[PDB]
Amino acid sequence: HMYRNVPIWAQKWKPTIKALQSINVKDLKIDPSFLNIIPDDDLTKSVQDWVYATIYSIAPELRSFIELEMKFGVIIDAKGPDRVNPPVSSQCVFTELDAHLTPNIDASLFKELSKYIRGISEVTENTGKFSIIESQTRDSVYRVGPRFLRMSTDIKTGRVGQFIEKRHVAQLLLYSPKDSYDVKISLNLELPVPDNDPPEKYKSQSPISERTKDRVSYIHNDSCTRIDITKVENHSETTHEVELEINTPALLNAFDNITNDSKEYASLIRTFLNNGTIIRRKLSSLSY
Amino acid sequence: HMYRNVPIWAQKWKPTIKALQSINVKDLKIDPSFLNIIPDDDLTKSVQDWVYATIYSIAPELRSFIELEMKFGVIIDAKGPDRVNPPVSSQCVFTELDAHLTPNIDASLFKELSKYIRGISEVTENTGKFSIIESQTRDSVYRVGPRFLRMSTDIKTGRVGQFIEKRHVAQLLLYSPKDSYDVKISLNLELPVPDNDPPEKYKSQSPISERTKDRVSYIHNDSCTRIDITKVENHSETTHEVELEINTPALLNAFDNITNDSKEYASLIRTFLNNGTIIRRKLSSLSY
Ligand SMILES: [Mn+2]
Ligand SMILES: [Mn+2]
Repeated sequence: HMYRNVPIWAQKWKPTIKALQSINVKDLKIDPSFLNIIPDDDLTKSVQDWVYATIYSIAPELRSFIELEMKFGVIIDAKGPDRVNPPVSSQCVFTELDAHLTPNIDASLFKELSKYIRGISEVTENTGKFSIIESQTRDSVYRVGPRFLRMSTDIKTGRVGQFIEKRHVAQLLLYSPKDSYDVKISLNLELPVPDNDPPEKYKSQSPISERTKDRVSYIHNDSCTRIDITKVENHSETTHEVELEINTPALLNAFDNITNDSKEYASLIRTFLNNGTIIRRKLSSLSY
Repeated sequence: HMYRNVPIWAQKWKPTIKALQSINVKDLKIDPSFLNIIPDDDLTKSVQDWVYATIYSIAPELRSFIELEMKFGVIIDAKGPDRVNPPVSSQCVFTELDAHLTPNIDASLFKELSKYIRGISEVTENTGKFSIIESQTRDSVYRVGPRFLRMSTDIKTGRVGQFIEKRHVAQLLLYSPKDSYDVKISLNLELPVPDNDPPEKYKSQSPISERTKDRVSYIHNDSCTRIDITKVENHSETTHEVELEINTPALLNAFDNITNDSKEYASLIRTFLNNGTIIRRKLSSLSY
């Protein structure tokens, strides 16, 4: 899995992702199971299998450009304008052809969640636990033939900080009927544009889409997660975006150690879902 | 909640069920989340909320007769003969008007899981942990006016060991689309018949349904669970019935301590769910 890439429909080893063992946590008053293991719940094994399939798909030489992110919105299907409404009542992977999710929560919950995360970062108990970056960028997209190169300019210093071809490799919709928002898990590739310099061919022609991004990012290094809260202006339609990002280097690293020590990858994935749940449930609790 | 009962649509205090805390388990290489807790998944929460609401709806003096169990089958809906197939791919609470499950699995899978569990009970590591109970009983159902009384005779000594009215209070269906069988959770009451003795009124008249039950019981006391493996002759259609049950006493006891210490209840339901998932995943790995 570390030196080769194999399309999902052709993959055959699924090295086993171990369940947590009844560890050293207060000799429990009750055994967790008759095997004394905690089985992963389905949805977590689903994520653990999808991420693994999808990284394995991609060429090794491309995996450092990976971005695994979770974003909130509402799932909408091909026929109706409203939130889907399958006959289920706890969060699941959602798989209907042409179901889609546009990253976008209500402004007031958006302001309310940002206050809450600030608040948590500002607790004296967590003064060394988050790192906050504020950042305001204009993202201009140039079509070439055709492929789209995303140029990111920041506003506070006209510097041209990021020039990529962003590719969406895969996505999983998690229909979350107990919550006011569903989530989209996206596996993207941020491909670095080569020598074709940002300034010399593009800072003279007309982008086909420009997006201003006002963001605060909370990075929680001990859970390898970064929360991004962003107002984006679609040059002008506005969206409120809430995204959790898992750290690519530690994800890469744990994915290369799957066969020898499955626990690292299985805990990273659990941790990412754990965070996205806090989020999701806090959004719903402000909705009431 | 311990001295009163309120109908599910009228309830208002849902006492918080605490999320596991990152306890003394191997100073983890990764934080569980940015709050240092593990949020319960949505399925486990759901079952948490439904078992609580449903207990609470029952009168205190009836609570000790509660039977809370899981069973294995396929969920069929009102329109068609096959397994439902809503657009979802991980296990979730399913809620469709008139979808039902009949407890029944394939008999070789049955024979293969019951060799699986007896093998685990016979492992040297678990020599003190299971208790096995074989029983053969014939269950006869007398209608009175109208109510259904269930009289159980065992076959190896014609004694009339159990006379009761079984009432189904509630149920929840867990649509399991990664597994070969889905699962029903049933919260029933086993009301013992008053002085109207079994012998003197009914051991003379015509039962409306009679069921022979060949059963093995594996009782795993430290995870407070009992597995029942039962062949049943429907006097004669045969069905193979795999049911797991949480211990009533321990359940009532954690229920009564929910406001003071949530952990006891949270732990028991998780344990229940973990043993379930163990059997359901064992079944599925035998169908392949
Ligand atoms: Mn991102
Ligand atoms: Mn039972």
